[PDB]
Amino acid sequence: TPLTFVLIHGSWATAGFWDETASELRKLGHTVYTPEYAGHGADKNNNVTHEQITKSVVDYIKQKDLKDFILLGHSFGGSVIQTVSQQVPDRIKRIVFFDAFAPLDGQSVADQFPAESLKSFEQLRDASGNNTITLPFPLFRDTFVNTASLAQAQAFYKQAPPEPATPLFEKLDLKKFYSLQIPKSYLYLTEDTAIPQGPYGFHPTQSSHLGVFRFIEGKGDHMTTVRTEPKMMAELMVKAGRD
Amino acid sequence: TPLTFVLIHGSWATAGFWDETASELRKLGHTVYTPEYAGHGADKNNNVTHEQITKSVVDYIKQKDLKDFILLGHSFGGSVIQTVSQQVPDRIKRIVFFDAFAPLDGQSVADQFPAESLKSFEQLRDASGNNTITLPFPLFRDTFVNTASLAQAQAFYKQAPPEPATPLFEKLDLKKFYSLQIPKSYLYLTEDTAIPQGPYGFHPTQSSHLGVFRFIEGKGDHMTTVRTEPKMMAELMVKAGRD
Amino acid sequence: PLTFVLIHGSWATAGFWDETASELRKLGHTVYTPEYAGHGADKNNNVTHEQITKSVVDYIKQKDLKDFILLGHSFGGSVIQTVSQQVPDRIKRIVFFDAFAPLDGQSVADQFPAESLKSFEQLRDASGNNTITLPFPLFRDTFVNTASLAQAQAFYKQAPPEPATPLFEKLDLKKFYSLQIPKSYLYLTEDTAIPQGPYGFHPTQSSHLGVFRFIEGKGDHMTTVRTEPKMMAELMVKAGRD
Repeated sequence: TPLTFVLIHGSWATAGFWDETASELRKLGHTVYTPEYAGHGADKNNNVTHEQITKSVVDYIKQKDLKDFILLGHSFGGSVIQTVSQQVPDRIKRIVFFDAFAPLDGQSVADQFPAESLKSFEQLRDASGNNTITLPFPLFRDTFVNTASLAQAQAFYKQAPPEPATPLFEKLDLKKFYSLQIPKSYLYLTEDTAIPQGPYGFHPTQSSHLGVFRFIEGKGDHMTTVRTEPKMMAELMVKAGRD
Repeated sequence: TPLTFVLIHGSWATAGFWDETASELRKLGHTVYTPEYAGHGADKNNNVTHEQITKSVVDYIKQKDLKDFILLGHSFGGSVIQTVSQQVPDRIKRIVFFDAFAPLDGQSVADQFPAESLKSFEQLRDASGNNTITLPFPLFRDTFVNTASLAQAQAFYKQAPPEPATPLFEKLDLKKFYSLQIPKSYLYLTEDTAIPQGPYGFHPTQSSHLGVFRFIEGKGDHMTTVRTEPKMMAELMVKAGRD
Repeated sequence: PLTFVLIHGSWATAGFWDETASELRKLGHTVYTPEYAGHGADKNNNVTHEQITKSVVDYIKQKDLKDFILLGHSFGGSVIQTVSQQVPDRIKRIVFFDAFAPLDGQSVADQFPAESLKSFEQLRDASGNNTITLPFPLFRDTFVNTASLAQAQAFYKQAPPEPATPLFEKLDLKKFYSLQIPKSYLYLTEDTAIPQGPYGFHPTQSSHLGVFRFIEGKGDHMTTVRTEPKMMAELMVKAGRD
């Protein structure tokens, strides 16, 4: 039966992250929205806050008056789907975390990282002199697009803009999110190393934050597979999103 | 080489759990027994004990004089293959744990769960007023049959009867099992979340209780895959059961 | 086109790579599979880690190899560590394939669960000639768990007893841990030669590398390089390529 998806990209990404996978979901007959949000894409605001990002997504949903949809977030987008779901819970059928962070109440996204990764991100933020984090291409190539060829890694890095740092480090009040009875799914790709696998990995550590959820597993990494295997990704998003 | 399997279902299930997969094993030339056990199937006994279940399976094995067989258990059935193997060790070629619990000596099946799940099962047992646990459908749909469609999930839920609770909470004496020299295997499906993945999960946590064993991995979940992909499951059970 | 130097582990010879090396060459890559001290033809049950390391360095220098991918399996992960710190100018990338990566001042045996360490010390001592012969049941269910019995019996005959000293020697790896050469870890998800859990190849051994490229495949410790060499060659290119 037809589904409506609202897809929320994460850091070092734009709404164009979803171009190939959103096309394949539409070919299955689903309706797909891929909003851009504050401080990202064409909105230049290196001092953007988590609440400004959240407001930009809630305003997009309200302006289209969307109801009964699957809210899906990737990476830092997991924190966005949590804060958006607190504001429009009546509109959401299911919340899907796709290789996404799920901070606990009183935590930031940065709080999810191992000590060495936290240090690296603070250093990148401070090096910029403009409150942004530019991923080094060697780190990107070997931990974000590990399964890509070099030519693919270089093409995808062109679409990985510097990230405004404030929303990664803000502590979030997620008491409302953790009270919601909306069903949750976690869609995990087994080569995703954007956060190192082990005690801090996306799965089972981040996914376990959701409590009861529907686990769907696939093959891929953080940023290659939505471009290279969009049919398979569309099918996994349906398996995670469907009733 | 042809194999003889004795397949032991787990909780919220009957011998009918094995219908499709047993049929595919028989097409490969294997002999397959799927006994029912005390307080399950048509045998109504809300107060059944682990000893009564174990004796019903031992009596089935003795009455058919079964020997040189692969004793395979799913879920709670792992505890039953342990206690059965204590009484008929000379009859068993290999013991296969398929997404199954393997309590240590002095532990129950319920002891293997995270604290939150254990409390939830105690609450369901108490709410029944008749010593049974009925899985709620949202929990079942999202954590027992997470890879199924909703229509499949509903069909499988209709085949998941309430479970007599005593055997899940009894402490088991398993000293004999842990002294046995019989070869073991663990067959794991990587989307099985009937116990949450993480520190309490089926693999590597439950499987590690076996000590030295043969690990075999497949794709699937707790209760969909034996119905939807029975040929693939039969092949996995041969890979886990063969010499 | 890539150049690979493949380093086998314990209970193996350079012939471990025959099938996978052939498939890599059909993809257009150049592939070297050196033998090392105390393994293959070289009968030396008292060989040391330094002797093994020097035999591989000597091979690389004599052939004047450069700009190559240095890949090790199992105990061979310790060998690519010690080799790479001698010839870092020659190496493009270091690939650990279901391999040990001891930290500085550790041995390979230090990676093992306590009960495995005691067992290996006992097998070494029982030999009377400083070798370790794996018992066939342990081999059959934990090294070639995905093989048939007939395949396991054939592979066991190609698994010679291991000279024990290099497994137990502590390694000076300060230079290896200071290198900026990129690292990859190639992991097969049914590899149980060290049990999965806190002691497993991935994420425990792989975590020792710091930042690395993770590539995952399907297979076990010693079956898959024989039975699925085309797939293993593809994974080695995914792990080794720029």
